[PDB]
Amino acid sequence: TSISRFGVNTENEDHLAKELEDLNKWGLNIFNVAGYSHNRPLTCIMYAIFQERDLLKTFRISSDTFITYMMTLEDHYHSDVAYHNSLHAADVAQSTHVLLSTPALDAVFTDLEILAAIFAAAIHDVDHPGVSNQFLINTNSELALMYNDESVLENHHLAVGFKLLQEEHCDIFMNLTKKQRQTLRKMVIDMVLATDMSKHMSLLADLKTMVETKKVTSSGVLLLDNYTDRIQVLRNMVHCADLSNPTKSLELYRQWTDRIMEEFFQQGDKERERGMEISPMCDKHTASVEKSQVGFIDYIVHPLWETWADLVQPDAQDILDTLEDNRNWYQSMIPQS
Ligand SMILES: COc1ccc(C2=NN(C3CCCCCC3)C(=O)[C@@H]3CC=CC[C@H]23)cc1OCCCCOc1ccc(-c2nnn[nH]2)cc1
Ligand SMILES: [Mg+2]
Ligand SMILES: [Zn+2]
Repeated sequence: TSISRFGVNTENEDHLAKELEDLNKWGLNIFNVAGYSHNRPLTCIMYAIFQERDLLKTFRISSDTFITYMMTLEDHYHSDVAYHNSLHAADVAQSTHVLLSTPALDAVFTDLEILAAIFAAAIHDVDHPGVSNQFLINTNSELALMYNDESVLENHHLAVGFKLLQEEHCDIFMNLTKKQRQTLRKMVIDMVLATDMSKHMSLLADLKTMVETKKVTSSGVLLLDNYTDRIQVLRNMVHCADLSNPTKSLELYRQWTDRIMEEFFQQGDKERERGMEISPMCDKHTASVEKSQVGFIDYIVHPLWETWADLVQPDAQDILDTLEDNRNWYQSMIPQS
């Protein structure tokens, strides 16, 4: 049916399989995957990642249950949102899947930790409406009321994602022990909340101390003795994945840039209509896309990736090199005097 081969029904089994040959690579093209999955990249990639990692066997999750949860999860991403839709979530899950296999980390995490990070990635933007926390707070929106102006979206994402486990044949965690569930749940909450950019400076600071204190085994594998160190590395890992667009090949990055700006400008138009001040970045009449990308990189993406790369030295060199090449491409495109 192919639904068993890929988790989704598509006449393009062959093309889809070709794209998935790069499941374990940074250079996977999730846009193509969306094309050949009848626009269900999340269900598809998660299915592929779960097969590659043996996680349905390990946690005793029937494909029925898995595919039903993922399709529901995917339907709760909004297709009319330009950036924060299932494709982005798919990208992040797949990117996290790759980061987990970094040779300096590959031995380090339990399957339950691997499960949690990848599930977190999948859920981390579900039911995103295409506007920032701040817009939500300033418009006295229902979600901001529900969450007291604090990580309003990131809280909602977790809620929706855990809530969907209760639908008919959707409980993918049924056959974990109660203790496994509790641990997984804590780890997921921590990772998804860490995706709020208001924590970025705080994760980075912590990541930096992991680097200043890094111990390695005789084989070269990072040594992370306790839960706190482990969850610190994973929460940063999921954050890196979330901020990975500029480390991908230029072709992929430019599309991510188009989409994020499309989403910002949609927000800016809603701000204009309501007579509010237009948030920075969100005014189509005045943004420099190119300079913005370079700032993004100079102040947020590169520092974070430079520190990740120190942690896993040299296992992220190629990612760092690509980011630098992409930075200089965006630089060269800035209009001059
Ligand atoms: C493909 O391009 C993106 C991808 C993602 C984003 C995001 N952005 N952000 C925020 C948005 C507020 C303003 C900038 C901070 C990042 C989210 O919260 C989003 C939700 C979660 C994770 C990242 C997402 C933004 C992307 O580019 C848009 C351009 C970003 C510009 O950023 C700058 C950063 C600092 C400087 C600066 N200059 N001097 N000192 N500091 C100048 C510019
Ligand atoms: Mg988010
Ligand atoms: Zn995200």
